[PDB]
Amino acid sequence: QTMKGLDIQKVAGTWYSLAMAASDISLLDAQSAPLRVYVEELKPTPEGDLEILLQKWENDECAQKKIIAEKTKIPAVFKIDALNENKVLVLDTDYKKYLLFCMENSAEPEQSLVCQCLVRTPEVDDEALEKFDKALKALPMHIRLSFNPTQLEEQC
Amino acid sequence: QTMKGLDIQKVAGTWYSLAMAASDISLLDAQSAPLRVYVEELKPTPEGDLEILLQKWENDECAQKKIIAEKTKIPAVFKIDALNENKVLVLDTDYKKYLLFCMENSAEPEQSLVCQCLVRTPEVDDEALEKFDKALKALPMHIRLSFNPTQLEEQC
Repeated sequence: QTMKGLDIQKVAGTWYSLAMAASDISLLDAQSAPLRVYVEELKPTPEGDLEILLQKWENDECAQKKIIAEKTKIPAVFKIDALNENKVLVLDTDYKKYLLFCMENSAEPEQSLVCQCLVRTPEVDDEALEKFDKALKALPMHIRLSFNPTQLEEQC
Repeated sequence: QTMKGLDIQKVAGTWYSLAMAASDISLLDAQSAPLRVYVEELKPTPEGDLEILLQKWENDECAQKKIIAEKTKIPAVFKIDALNENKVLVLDTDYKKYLLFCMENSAEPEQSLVCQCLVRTPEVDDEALEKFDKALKALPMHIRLSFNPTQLEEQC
């Protein structure tokens, strides 16, 4: 389920990955796991598209990636081809504080679901974790992470 | 908060580790991490004490250990010296379905607290994890895991 009345142009800017859930532990287990990306910045495009830069631990460095997400019939759902994903769902956001999105493979959504809570500042906002919490309620997550500001300044 | 009116003689038997939480992500992350033990059988003693056997993955094996839990002035609290812990608090239990317990080192509860949901049967039991969740609210856990029945039957 996605997000009504979402101007993606208003999410733009630097962001922080506060919480992560995933339907398969193996997706998040170990910092070498896929779908363990760490969002950096949101930069949508005049034509409505959305470009995400983030970090991953691949080799023994914290590599940085850049996914481009083309807009669709649905404002809140985007197409990608990274991390073996092809859907990007924005669940909810007030633009100023937090952003809630998921990633999933349409081929098998259930076993590919990864969801993060994004934050504008690298400080805890429990207000968000709650709305992240209710959002994950119906969602079959078996692994859950969430990071501290000290953690928030660290690379990967 | 612990468990009042606790007949430790009634918790004895086989159990399954359904969900795993820990105050420190490093405690649970990766299949090698400490405090990623999987409780096997619970056998209290005539003297009131409680003897617990479980598995942990150390080398390329599913290792088996045996933690012994001394009773204390508190009926619900037992003392151990394993997994880098020194305390075992049993939070809640019906004896027949679920048991909720935690581990923590008094030296640093914050950085050692790990809490498990235990089940008599190798099946997911939504009834129990709900009571697990309410416990975890007041608990500062930064990592959450939970397994499927398949996983529950597997060795490690």
